[PDB]
Amino acid sequence: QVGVIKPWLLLGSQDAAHDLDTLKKNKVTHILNVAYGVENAFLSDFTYKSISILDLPETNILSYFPECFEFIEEAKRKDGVVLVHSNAGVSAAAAIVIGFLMNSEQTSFTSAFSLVKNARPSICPNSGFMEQLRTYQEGKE
Amino acid sequence: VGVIKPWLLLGSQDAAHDLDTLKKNKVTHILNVAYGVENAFLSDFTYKSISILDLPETNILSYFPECFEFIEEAKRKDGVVLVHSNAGVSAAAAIVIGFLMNSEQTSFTSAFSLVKNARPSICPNSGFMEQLRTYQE
Repeated sequence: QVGVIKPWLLLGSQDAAHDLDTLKKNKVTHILNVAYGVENAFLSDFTYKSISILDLPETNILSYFPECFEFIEEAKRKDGVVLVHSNAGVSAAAAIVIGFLMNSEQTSFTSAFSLVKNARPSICPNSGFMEQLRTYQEGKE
Repeated sequence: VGVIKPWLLLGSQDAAHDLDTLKKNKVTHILNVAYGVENAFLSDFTYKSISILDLPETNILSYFPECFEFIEEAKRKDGVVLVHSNAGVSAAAAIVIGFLMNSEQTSFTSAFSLVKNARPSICPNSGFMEQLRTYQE
C-alpha cells in the first residue's frame, strides 16, 4: 500500500516495495528503502538507495535529510518517480516525506503533515519525530 | 490507542510512555512487542516483552503462546492489558487479531474487522495477514 503525495513522490510499506505490478503502474523509477530487513527485490528495474531510519523518538530524523533529500531530488531531476518506504511506512518514512516537502516547498510542518496525511491517512509519526519536525524551521536546540 | 475490549488495548510506543493515559485507562499489564522501547513505569504495571520483527518472514504464530498467556493472565486478574509495538500497526495488531481468534474462536475476517474499526491505521504485513487468514483453519 501506497500514498501518492505527488505524481513523482510516493510513500508506502514494505509490501509496496515488493509489488512489482504496482510499482510499474505508478511509473516508479527510484526506491528509498529506510526499513530494516527489506530486500531490494527488483535490482534490474529500479534505482535503489537504503538508509536505516529506526522508528524511535531517539532517532534523529533531521540527520537523514541530506542523504535522503539528495536521492529524492535525483529522482525528480530525471523526471522519474520515487517511492519512499519502510516497514509499516507510517512513521519514519512519513517523517522523511514531511521533511522533504517542508524544505523543498518552504512550507510549514502543519501544511506538509496535512498533505501526507491526506495521501496516506494511516501515517502516525512518533512523538519524537513530530517534535523534531515541528521545531525544525525555528531551529530548536 | 485502540480499544479492542475495555480490557484489551492496542497502541504505539507513545501510548506506552503516557502514564496519565495508562492510569485513566486502568492499565495493569503492558505487553511490549516493540524494539527499543523502555518499560518506563516498572512500579505501576506488570510488563512482558517479546521481540517481533515486522517482516513477512517473521513467524507470528510462534509468538502466540507467550503473548496469549500474558493477555489471558491480565484478563483472569480483572485487569487491562495494553499491547504495543513501535507504531502499533503491524505486529502488535497481528497479536491482537490472533488473540481474538484464539480466545474467542472468532473468524479471521470478523476479528480483523473488529481491530480495524478500533484502530483504522492497522495494517499487518502481507506475511502476517496470510498467517492470520489460515490460523485455526
